[PDB]
Amino acid sequence: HPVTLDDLPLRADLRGKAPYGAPQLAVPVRLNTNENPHPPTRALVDDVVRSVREAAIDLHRYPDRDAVALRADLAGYLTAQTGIQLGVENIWAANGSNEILQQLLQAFGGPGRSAIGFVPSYSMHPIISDGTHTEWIEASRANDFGLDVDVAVAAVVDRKPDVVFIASPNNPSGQSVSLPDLCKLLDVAPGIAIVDEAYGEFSSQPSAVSLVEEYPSKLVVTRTMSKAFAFAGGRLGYLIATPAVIDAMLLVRLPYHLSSVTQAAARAALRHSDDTLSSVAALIAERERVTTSLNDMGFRVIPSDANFVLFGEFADAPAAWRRYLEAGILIRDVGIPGYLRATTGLAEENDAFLRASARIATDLV
Amino acid sequence: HPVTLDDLPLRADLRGKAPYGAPQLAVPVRLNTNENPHPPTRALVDDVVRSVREAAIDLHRYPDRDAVALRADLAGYLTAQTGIQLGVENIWAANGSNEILQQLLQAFGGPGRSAIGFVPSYSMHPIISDGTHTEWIEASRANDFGLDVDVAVAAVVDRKPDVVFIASPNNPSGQSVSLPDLCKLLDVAPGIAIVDEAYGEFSSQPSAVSLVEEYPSKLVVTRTMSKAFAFAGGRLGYLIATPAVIDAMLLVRLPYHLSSVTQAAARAALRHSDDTLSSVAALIAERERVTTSLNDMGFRVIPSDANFVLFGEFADAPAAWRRYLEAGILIRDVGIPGYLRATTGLAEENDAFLRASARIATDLVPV
Repeated sequence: HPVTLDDLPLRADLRGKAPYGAPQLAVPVRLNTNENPHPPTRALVDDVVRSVREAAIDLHRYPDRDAVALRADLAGYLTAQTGIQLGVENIWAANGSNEILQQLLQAFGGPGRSAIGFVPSYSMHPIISDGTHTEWIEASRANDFGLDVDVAVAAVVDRKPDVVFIASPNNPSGQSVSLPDLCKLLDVAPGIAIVDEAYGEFSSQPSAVSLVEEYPSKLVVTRTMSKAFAFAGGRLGYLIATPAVIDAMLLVRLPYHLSSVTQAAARAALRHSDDTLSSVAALIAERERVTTSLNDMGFRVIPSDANFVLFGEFADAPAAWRRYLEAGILIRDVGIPGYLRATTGLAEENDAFLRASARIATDLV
Repeated sequence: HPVTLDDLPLRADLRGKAPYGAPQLAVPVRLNTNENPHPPTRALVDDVVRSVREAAIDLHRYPDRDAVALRADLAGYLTAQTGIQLGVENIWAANGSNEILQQLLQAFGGPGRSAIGFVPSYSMHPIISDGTHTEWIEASRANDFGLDVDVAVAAVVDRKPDVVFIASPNNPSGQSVSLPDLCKLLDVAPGIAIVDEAYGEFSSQPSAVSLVEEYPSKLVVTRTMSKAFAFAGGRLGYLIATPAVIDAMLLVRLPYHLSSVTQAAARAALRHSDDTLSSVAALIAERERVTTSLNDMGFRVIPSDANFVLFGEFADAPAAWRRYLEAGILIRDVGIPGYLRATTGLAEENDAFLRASARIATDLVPV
């Protein structure tokens, strides 16, 4: 009596689904991922293998427990990428985005404290299990899956919370939240407000760090290397804020810190940020291309500020997904009636995606 | 900068008695955090560098979809480790411990479902992006800070949760859950039990993967390379269950999630398992020495199964933590009233901890 899916307490949502198991995807094109195609320069790779090679043995027991150089390096890069003059005393680093979110919640959240988060429809919000009372309002516009800034503010003045969560740009549509609008919230926020600029590097739009100096006792901006720095970024997490906040972090320092090698890898990655910015510049342009291109083909495309685009108005989206698959393109069914999510990629890939889009569009009534 | 800590709405809770500038924790011996202190090998390093170098430039194209290479290796590594026969069809890997816990939750939890976990669990209440409502419960024997199985089964029947997390070896104490005890719990699970054996490579008590093929529709156990592998393992998590659940993972996974670079790096480190195992053996060796040595000095030590020892019993834990630091020894106050967690380190570091223990000993609760 060997055991199968029917015996497992699966989520109902997933019953009857044939698992597309085996490596059943010769698919030249994968645009369902969440990071970055652009391969790494032989130059950047040599830096990594040098750097890592050097630290691995000798500095194994001697990591910079305070991630100073890395933090300065990040600060460096940020000041370039955003234009806001940043320094080591504004940056704080951790293993992942979850860790830095964890640290913040120990400084400003926890038992007795309360937070509220805003999520457009179909988003996936973090689950916070330390004593902090969190509530998640879904407040999108029945329109574009963007954040209904109006209810958001009203929700803040009413719930008067210790911490506020926003994503910008956010899932699922890749909408940014306009600076004016941030301010509107920051104005009514009584405590901390954390803005997740996970995708910030792809946004054609002033970064939220530009408002730090204006709201330094309130705003903290999260961010991550996982998106822009495929190679060597170690899926790292950092924050930008007033030097004082950084200080707050140092006093709730986690039971783990950043590997000596881990740190070096990340630094090497930053050392070649010129490319992994000019190639991000490459992406945005392409993303915009796919965008206009798709509309011209008759698709409804949700105008995005991320490494991806939400599109369609397909009657049977999951079938469309199968169709893309059967045509060599791997995009993402993200469980939204009528829409699929296609990551932006290399021009040669995007073209293929667009082509497949036409085949498919044509083959429908 | 006109703005300082008094302006920020910190929780009053920690407002005072802080900070603790890291220059004050600049101490020569730091048995404070939970990673392997044994550096990697050049043999290992040069090989992982090469594996990576190669996978980075050309092979960036076609990363193994189902990481079948990697899963094969992992299973090979684990059967050998545990004696229970294991194949690629029982294994599923992913970028970290969050990602496995995430997929597991996408499959068996999510919106509308519940999960319940335990204290003692980790020092950290994990944050994950699932939509699966989790609740943690007091279930530690005051006896020795392990897990109060009877409190736990009592909760798992009352709360009837979809998923049950179980740390084993669990944290503060570092003690595993007796295979019989897991059973008592698995009998009472409605849905799934995940058993987290991150620290398992250090446990003398046998692995829970013994119960998979005897509780196939209930049990999933997870591990990691982050504790045992000095290096290339870094963050990377796998799990072990009846093939049926691996099939389920295939269903919920973001198709090409495990890069050929991260895959190549891990595969290498698995090729040097003998190196890293011999050094895990060293750690256990050392942990035992410390443990007996502490007992001899009259410390109550909680018999550990991980890579640290929780030990007491001080008249005042934070006060003695401070004593240790003064002697140049940094260990962790896990917040327990009489005890302290001291990570097991290199021999020299361990000696220094003991020498310090010797003086500070004049400091435990009498009789």
